[PDB]
Amino acid sequence: QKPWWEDEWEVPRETLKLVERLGAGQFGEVWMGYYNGHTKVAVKSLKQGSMSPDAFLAEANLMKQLQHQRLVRLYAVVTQEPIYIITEYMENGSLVDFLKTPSGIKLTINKLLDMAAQIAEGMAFIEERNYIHRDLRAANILVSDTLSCKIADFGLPIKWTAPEAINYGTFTIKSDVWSFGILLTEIVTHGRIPYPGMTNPEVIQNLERGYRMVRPDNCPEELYQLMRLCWKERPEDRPTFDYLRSVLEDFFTAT
Ligand SMILES: Cc1ccc(C(=O)Nc2cccc(C(F)(F)F)c2)cc1C(=O)Nc1cnc(Nc2ccc(N3CCN(C)CC3)cc2)nc1
Repeated sequence: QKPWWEDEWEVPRETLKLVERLGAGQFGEVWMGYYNGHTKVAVKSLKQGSMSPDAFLAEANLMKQLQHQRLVRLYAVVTQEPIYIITEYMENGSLVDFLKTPSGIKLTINKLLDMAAQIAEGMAFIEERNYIHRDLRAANILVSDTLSCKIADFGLPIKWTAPEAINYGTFTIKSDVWSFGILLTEIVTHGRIPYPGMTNPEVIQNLERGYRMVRPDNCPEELYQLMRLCWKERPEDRPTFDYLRSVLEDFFTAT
């Protein structure tokens, strides 16, 4: 029988030690730290007054119903200001930064296809739970020390957003699929920004004409055609993540 002013997932702040700022800003910060000394953790702290504690904590509640090996795992929370949200710590950071390290740069197309499927796997779970990511991109993907991936969302722009979402604010798992198509270009180009040298309005005009992003450099034609499916006009025509994972796995087992 815990006290009413504490969450079921509460832990005393004293069990945590914040060691390194991973990122800061708007509604608070993110720190790499330790739980009870031996366990590495990630900690999101709320900037007092930046937003409502309940609003902040709603994210964790959402993560409580979304536990899976391919998604960042919620560890606990501290519900007395400053409010914290604690999750597992992924050693290699964000996929976008990792792909540019001496290691990442050297990853083969086989390894990249692997990771792509992995992400597709996490999205399939998200899909089965009737959830909607809304911001699926390499910046929201975490890499572990064993080079495995996990979907995340750091609460942070056209280039990844599908037309109906941009134009009607209608986000669904289908718009996530479109965003995945784009994420796929980030993977194969080792982190390069999609639509090289194009502004947002340019991208917008191109998409309206029916043009899609130019084949990224060194991109397997088979991979490009899969991306094409993610970018179909009608949301209902884009594939499911299980299908995507299914194909990627085949490309991966053929390399
Ligand atoms: C505290 C927190 C709290 C929540 C989350 C998170 O997803 N939330 C989420 C919310 C809704 C839905 C979902 C989803 F997508 F799962 F469905 C996720 C993430 C964190 C959260 O922030 N977790 C986190 C941060 N960094 C790392 N590792 C990590 C990250 C970056 C870097 N680097 C490399 C070195 N550079 C010097 C700087 C950055 C090094 C390690 N590992 C884990």
